[PDB]
Order: sequence, then C-alpha cells, then structure tokens
Amino acid sequence: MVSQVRQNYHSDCEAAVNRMLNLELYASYTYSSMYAFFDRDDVALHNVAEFFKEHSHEEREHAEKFMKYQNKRGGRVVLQDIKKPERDEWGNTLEAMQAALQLEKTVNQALLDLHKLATDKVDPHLCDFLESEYLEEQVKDIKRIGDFITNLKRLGLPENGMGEYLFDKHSVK
Amino acid sequence: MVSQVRQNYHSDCEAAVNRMLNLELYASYTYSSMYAFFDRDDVALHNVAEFFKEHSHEEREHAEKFMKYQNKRGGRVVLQDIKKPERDEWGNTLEAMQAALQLEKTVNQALLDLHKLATDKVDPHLCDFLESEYLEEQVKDIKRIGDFITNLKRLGLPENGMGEYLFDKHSVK
Amino acid sequence: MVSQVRQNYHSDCEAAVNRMLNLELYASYTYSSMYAFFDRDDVALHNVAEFFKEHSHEEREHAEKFMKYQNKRGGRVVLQDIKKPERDEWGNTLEAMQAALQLEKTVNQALLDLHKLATDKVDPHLCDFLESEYLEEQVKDIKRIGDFITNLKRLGLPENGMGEYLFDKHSVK
Amino acid sequence: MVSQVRQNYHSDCEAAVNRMLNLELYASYTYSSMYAFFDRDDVALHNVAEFFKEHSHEEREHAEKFMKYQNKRGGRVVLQDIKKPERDEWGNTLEAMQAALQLEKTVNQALLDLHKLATDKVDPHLCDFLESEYLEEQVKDIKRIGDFITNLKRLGLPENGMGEYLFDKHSVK
Amino acid sequence: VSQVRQNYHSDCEAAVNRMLNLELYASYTYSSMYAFFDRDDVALHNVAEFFKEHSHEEREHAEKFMKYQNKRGGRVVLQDIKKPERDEWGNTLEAMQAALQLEKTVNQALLDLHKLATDKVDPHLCDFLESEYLEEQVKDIKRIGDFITNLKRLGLPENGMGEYLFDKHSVK
Amino acid sequence: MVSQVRQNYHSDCEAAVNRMLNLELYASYTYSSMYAFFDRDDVALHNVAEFFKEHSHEEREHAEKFMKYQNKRGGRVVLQDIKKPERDEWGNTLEAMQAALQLEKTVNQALLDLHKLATDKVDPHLCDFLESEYLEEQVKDIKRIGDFITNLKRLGLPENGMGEYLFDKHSVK
Ligand SMILES: [Fe+3]
Ligand SMILES: [Fe+3]
Ligand SMILES: [Fe+3]
Ligand SMILES: [Fe+3]
Ligand SMILES: [Fe+3]
Ligand SMILES: [Fe+3]
Ligand SMILES: [Fe+3]
Ligand SMILES: [Fe+3]
Ligand SMILES: [Fe+3]
Ligand SMILES: [Fe+3]
Ligand SMILES: [Fe+3]
Ligand SMILES: [Fe+3]
Repeated sequence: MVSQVRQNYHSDCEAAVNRMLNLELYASYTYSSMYAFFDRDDVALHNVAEFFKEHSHEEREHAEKFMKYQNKRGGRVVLQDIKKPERDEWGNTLEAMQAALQLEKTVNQALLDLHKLATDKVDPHLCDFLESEYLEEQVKDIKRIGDFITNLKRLGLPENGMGEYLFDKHSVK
Repeated sequence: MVSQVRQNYHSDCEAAVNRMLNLELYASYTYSSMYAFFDRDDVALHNVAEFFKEHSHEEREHAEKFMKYQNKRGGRVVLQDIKKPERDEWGNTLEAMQAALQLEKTVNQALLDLHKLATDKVDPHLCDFLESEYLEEQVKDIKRIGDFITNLKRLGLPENGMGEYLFDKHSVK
Repeated sequence: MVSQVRQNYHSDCEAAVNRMLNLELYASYTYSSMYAFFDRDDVALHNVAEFFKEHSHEEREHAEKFMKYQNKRGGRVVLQDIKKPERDEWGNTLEAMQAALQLEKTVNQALLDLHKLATDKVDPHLCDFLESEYLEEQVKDIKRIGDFITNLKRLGLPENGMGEYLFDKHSVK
Repeated sequence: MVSQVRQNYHSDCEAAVNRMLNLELYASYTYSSMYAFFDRDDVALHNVAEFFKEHSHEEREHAEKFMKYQNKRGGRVVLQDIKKPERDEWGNTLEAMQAALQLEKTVNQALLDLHKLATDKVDPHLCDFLESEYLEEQVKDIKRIGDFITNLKRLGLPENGMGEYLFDKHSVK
Repeated sequence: VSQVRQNYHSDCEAAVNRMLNLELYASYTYSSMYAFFDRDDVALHNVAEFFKEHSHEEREHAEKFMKYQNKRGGRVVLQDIKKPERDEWGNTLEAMQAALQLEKTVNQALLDLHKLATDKVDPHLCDFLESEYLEEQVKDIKRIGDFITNLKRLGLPENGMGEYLFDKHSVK
Repeated sequence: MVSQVRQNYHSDCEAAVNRMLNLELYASYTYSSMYAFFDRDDVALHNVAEFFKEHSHEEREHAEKFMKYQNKRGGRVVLQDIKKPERDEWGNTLEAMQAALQLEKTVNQALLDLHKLATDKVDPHLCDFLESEYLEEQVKDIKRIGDFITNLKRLGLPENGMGEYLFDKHSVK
C-alpha cells in the first residue's frame, strides 16, 4: 500500500493538498480570463492585462509546488476539473481588482484552513511549507490589491475614464 | 454590436478558436499529470518528468496564443471548464508516450479541421496563423514521440527496467 | 514578349498588384497629411504627428515591396497618379485614428480581394507573399488603432483636451 | 484667423511652398519608377536601380522639409495629387540620366523662382532656407548627373552594352 | 502504416519521392557545369564556383525532402539519378540558359505538387512547399534571368571580353 | 586536338578516373539512403543517421576531387547515370555497417586497380594523387567500420535492442 517515503503524513492533509492544488489552478484560470478581457480591443488596458497574465503564471507555479509537495511527502496527486471562472467579462479595472481581492482572500482562507488541519495532525513540515511558500505571499498580494482598489476609487472609478487610463500608465509597469 | 476591429472573421471560426483554446488547455493539463506521475517516489524518472512539464508549458503557450488571436480578430474569448485527464497514473514511459502520441494526433486533427473551416470561410489570415504557429510544430512533436516509442520498444519496454532507465538518462535532456 | 522569368503569374494578378501598389501609396500620403496636421502650431500634438509620420513610411515601404514582387515574378510596374487625401484637416486625434482605421480596413479588404484572385488563379507564391508580408501586419495595425480609439473615447475625446494631451504623452511612442 | 506664429509670411510664398512640396513628391515618384525599371529582369542594372531608389528617398525628405517649413512659418499645408511620371519605361541608363537632368533643372528653376518671389516679398528667412537646404544640393546633383551623362556618352551609349554594364559596376556605388 | 502518418495521401508521398529525384538531377546537372567551366580551355573560375555552389544548394533541397518524407511518415524510395543532358555547355550564356530552363522545370514540378497537396487538403505540405521551395525558386529564376540579360548585354555568345568581364563582376 | 595542358596522361587513365568518379557518386548515394533509413520513425537512431549523412558528403567531396584532377591533367569529365542503391531498406545498424564495409572495399579495390594502371602507364603523378588523397583515407574508413561492426556484434546485434540503442549513444556521439 504506502509509499516507502511517507512519514507523519495524514490522509486528510493529502486530500487537502489536492483541493488546494485545484484551487490554485482555478485562481490561475480566473486571472488568465482577466488578461483576455483587458486585452480586448474595446477594453485596451495593456498594463492591466499584463498584470493579470503575470498573476496567472504566479498561480500556476503555486499549483506545481503542490504537486512537487505531494510527491515528496509520498501522497498521491489526484486531479479534478478546473472550473471555468465566475464571469466572462469583468466590467472594468476596479470590478476586476475587486474580484481579485476576494479570490485572494478565499484562497488565503483555504490556506489558513489547511494550516489549521496540519496543526491538528501535528505535521510541522506542512505548517512550515505553507508559512514559507504561501501565507506571506497572500498577505503581500492582498495588501497590494487593497492599495490598488483605494487608488482606483481615488481616481473616480467606475465613472472616470481618465482615471482608469492614468492607473494603467502609473500603478502597473 | 460587432467589434470595430472585425473584418472577414466568421462567427463559426470564432467559435472554433474557443474550442481549440479549450483543447490546448486540456492537453497542457494531461502533460501536467504525466509530469506529476514520473516525479512520484515509486516512479522516479526525473528526466521524463521534466520532459512532460516543459510540454505542459508549451501547450499552455499554445492556449495563450489563441487568446491573443481571438482579440486581435475582434472575437471574444469564451472559456469552458478544463477537463481532468483520462487517467490518474500512466503505467510507465512507453504507456505515457503512446498516450502523448494520441493526444498530439487528436489536437492535430482539430487543427486540420479548423484549417479546413477557415479555408471554406475564405479566411487566409487564420489559415496562415495555423500554418505558421501550429501545424509544423505539431508534426515535429509527433515525429519526436514516434521516435521515442520506437526507441522505447527497442529498449524492451514495458518489461525492461534497465531499458526504461537508459531512456531517461539518454533520449531526454 | 513574355518575360523570360514569368511562370504561373496571370495577368489579372499583375494588374491587381499594380492597383494594390497605388492604394499603398494613397495610404502613405494620407498619413503624411496627418503628420503635417498634428505638427500645426494650433494642433501641436508631436507624438501623434510622429506616429503618423512613421506610418507614412511603413506604407511607402509596402508600395516598394510590390514593385520588387512585381519584377520578381516577371510582371511590370505601371504607376498611376497618387490621389490627394480626403481631408486637408483632421479635427483631432480621435477623428484621425478613426479615419486611419477606415483606411487600414480598406487596404485590408483590397489585400484580401487579391488573395482571392490568386487563390482562384492557383498562384500559391503570391498567396504566400500576401500572407507573410501584408495580411498579419494589417491585423496588427487594425488591433492597434482600435486599441487607441478605445483609449481616446475613455479619455473624454473629442471634448476633453487634457484627455488628448495625455494620450499624446503616454499611448504613443 | 491668422496663425499666432505667422510673421512676415506673404500668402504668395505660402502657396508657392505648397507648389514646391508637390514638385518634390513628383520628383520622388519619378525616381521610384526608375528604380523599378532598372530592377526589371530584362534591364538588370542593380547599382543604377539602387542609385535611383536613393534619389527617390532624398526627394521624399525634401518634401518633408517643406511640410515642416510651412508649419514653422505658420502657413498651412495643402496637398495635391502627385502625378504619374512621364514614362513607364526609361530606355537605358543614358535616357534615364538625361531625364533626371531635366527633372533636377526643372525643380531648380522652381526653387530660384521661389527665391525671387521671397526676395520680392522681403522674406529673408525663406530665402535663407532656400539657400541652405535646397540650392546647393540642386547644383551638386545636376553637376553629378552631368558628369554621369558625359561618361555614358564616352562608354558608347545607347549602342554599347558593355559600356552600360561597366558604368553600373564603376560609376555608381 | 506509420504510427506518425496523419492526413498524408499516398499520392503525395509518391510525388515528394518524384520531386527528390528532380532535386538530385538538378544538382547533378550544375555539378557538370562546374566541371565544364573548370576545364583548361574554358577556365572561367567564378562561373565555375557559382555552379558548384548551386549543386550543393540543390543537394540540400534533396535532403530536405528526405527529411520531410520521414516527418510525415512516408517512405523514401530512390531512383537512378539520370546523367545531365549535355557533356559540354558551350559558354556562359548557353549554360545560364539551360539553368533557367531547369529552374523553371523544377518550379513547375513544385507547383504541381502544391496543387496536388491542395486537392488532397494537406495544408502542412502546402505550407512546407510555400515556405521552403517556391520563394527560393522565384529568387533563383530572377537572379538567373538577370544574369542572362547581362550576358546578352555583354555581347554573348560572340564577345569574349564580355564573357571575361561577366566572370569578374557579376559572380562573387 | 590534345589539351594544351595534357602531358603523360594516358588515355586509359583518363577513362578510369571517369569510372572512379561515378563510383564515388554511387557510394555517396548509398550513404544517403542509409541516412534516410535511420531517420525513419520506426527506425529512429539519429546518431547513426548523422554518421551516414556525413559519409555521403565526404564521398561527394571525393567525387569532386576527381573532377578537379581530370581537368588538371587535361582529360575530359564524362558523366554517367548514378545507379540507385542496392536496397531501399537497410535492416539495422549492423546490416548497414556491413554493407558499408563491402562498399568501402569495392571502392578501395577500384582505387588499387587504378594505381596499378597508373604504375604501368608510368604516371607517377596520378600515383601520388591516389596515394595522398585516397588510399590512406580508405584504410582509415575501413578500420573505423570494422571496429564498429565488432562492437555491434559484441553488443548483441541483430537481436539485442538495448545493444543497438547504446551503440548509437556512445560509438557515434
Ligand atoms: Fe495563489
Ligand atoms: Fe494568489
Ligand atoms: Fe498544442
Ligand atoms: Fe502539443
Ligand atoms: Fe499598408
Ligand atoms: Fe498599414
Ligand atoms: Fe529636390
Ligand atoms: Fe533632386
Ligand atoms: Fe531545387
Ligand atoms: Fe534550384
Ligand atoms: Fe570514397
Ligand atoms: Fe569512403
């Protein structure tokens, strides 16, 4: 039955890592959709699209990390469908940064939930993995999205076309 | 109603490009699974694993290109679920490669069919884009895999571990 | 009497390439007019002027390729008056991008009509040249200019002058 | 209603500058036609062809300079049709060079006529522009074309093929 | 049938084979021209070197077809490379005029294969031919017609001084 | 009549050099066929394929040297059909290396016969040429090939797949 390498690894932590994986993939795809929206000719915000495209890659990397992690602890990667995103169309920069804030908070909650599971099962290696690789990155992302949303409001979104334009030239590279 | 940018881009073609988009993502996902499989402690063929990982990256780039294309032509990217792979475990390098051959031939047939679609709808721009960016790349990837399967059979797979071993040290980086 | 080099080049095609060459010069001249317009002291949008100046040179260079292509296949360049552009005056950046877009689609449709002539005449060399040198650049320019228009409208044009100053500093090289 | 920048610029000179610009474009167009003639497979004199291709770029830049000059002085650029050149077919390197001689002398007279007008209308800036930017380059080009014609006659043109061939290898770069 | 073959008509396979032989033929003919211009009593060394370069260029076209055949999963089958038409090529003009003719014949062969590939709805083959042969062919025909015009201008066949000059100036 | 350059070149030697030339071309063609066979997807031994490829280039260099030699001595290159190789299919690395040895020996026997002919016609020059440029290269080629075949046999050809695989990675590199 069990991997020659498995040690102190609970079944449930294994399953949780598979859930978290798929969730990282769901996040990726969502962002990949924003990139396509912001590259549309009637949207035309190139730096905002590039920003979501980057995040989309950040997220896909986060997933791989879980695959690697699973194999290392001797658990077995089991894949589920990656569900299409909530919307096909994202309104504008602020609607999108707002979706992004929730998507990040959702995923951060799953993380913190998995950390709690790991503490309950006394798997310090999983706790620390999450602490070093994920937890601090979500708190930077959320803080950076928060800052954007604030600035986007400052710029008079949703209504102020010129403020949306400025944001794209000045807050992303 | 129609995009300011659309010219000579038939509704049908637009829809096929979204189908094609879903296929590249589907394939990238399959290769991802194959990568995680070979990385398992009880498979442990690092170089085969890395081969499939680089391929799931190649297929993800293929996907992004259709996204970029759709918007260039003034179509709208509409996303579906990404289906999980046919399998959760891939047997061994031979079995994995036969499945890779299959997947590349399926994807190829879909590209041939879109080429046909686009010919009938008299779309030279889309025809060329298929020729330059997909068609040739596909025959290359398919010949490579055929070569590998032959070499894999030469090395006495499935039965022959020393064979599978040598393959991973020699036929891939 | 028949070029020694001529092979598989139908005379309607030769005729059409000459026609296409003239439209190429026309688009070039139009962009030249816009260049002169944005350099007026009462217009004074210099980045906009330069962009059209570069376009003026891109088209002149498309014209040049046709003369070569004509001689390469053994056809014979016949030139025709280059007609002055539609307007002596172009309103503002938005008005001009909008004309440009119209012109790029006219030139595009003319390229597509020629690609049809060549397909009917079973001339794959000319089909290929068109696809490789012209067809893709056209969709890139149409996408691009659409993208600009979107941004122009976002920025409050034709009414918003600040909106206009900014486009000229940021959207355009 | 008069541009804020205009000072000492007679309207006659404004018209005359528009007429001049159009001559430079005419000259340009003629040189293109010589370029394409010498590139024909039944003419095949590559260096002579390139020589004319360069002169047609130099005349294009002469037109650009007049556009700039109009705006600088506060005048308004008004464009006409650029007329097809006088021939479709240029004989041989001699006849072409004789035609270029007549073309440069024509454009020269036009410049002197504009100088006289400018002297009459007491516009010393327009004079000086003419003297620094056009007048001396016109005498050089004419001297240069002079010389070439004298050499084609020496080399036995129109009848001596071998003459024509050497000129292409030696007299032009 | 090959584990790699997909959408590749038997007929095309055969034509690709027919075509390879043509490339080799052309190559062999240029090689013969090199020998000719290298003769002591012809001795136009640059014109020789130009034909020797061409027969390499051709032998590379032959190779590319072999590689294509295998990529599509077809099977290379070779035939006798038939010897060139002439053992002696008169002079630079005759030679260049034969080379034009040959270039046109190989080009037609290529056009016929593109047509066949179009009829069998094989875009990969079309694009290969478009990308790798048709455009190199029009360049070659042009360059060659350019040489012929210049040779006639130089008074060939009669004028030796002309032939001499051509070998010094027109070819690298 | 006789070439201005001919001296001590017996006419039978001139014929044999022509005969020799065809042999070299012929060998070239056989090695080409071996190239294509090893590049087959169901054969797929790329390094063995590249070896035969290089070898057919080498043999064409040989044939050219004979054209050069022929003209140096004043004889006249006469060309024959290059017969197609003896098989369309080479079975495997061992069979092909065996065919290579026979072919290299047939060519060597021919070069010997020619040396013997030139010794009898008292043509030291032709003797030196066959010695400097061919005879020693033949014994190297033959030693390399017999080495190979010994190793193919050692590695268990034709039966052993892993043997053939290894040979391709280490004996040709
Ligand atoms: Fe994440
Ligand atoms: Fe995240
Ligand atoms: Fe793909
Ligand atoms: Fe693929
Ligand atoms: Fe254009
Ligand atoms: Fe354009
Ligand atoms: Fe001028
Ligand atoms: Fe001039
Ligand atoms: Fe060829
Ligand atoms: Fe050729
Ligand atoms: Fe040899
Ligand atoms: Fe040999």
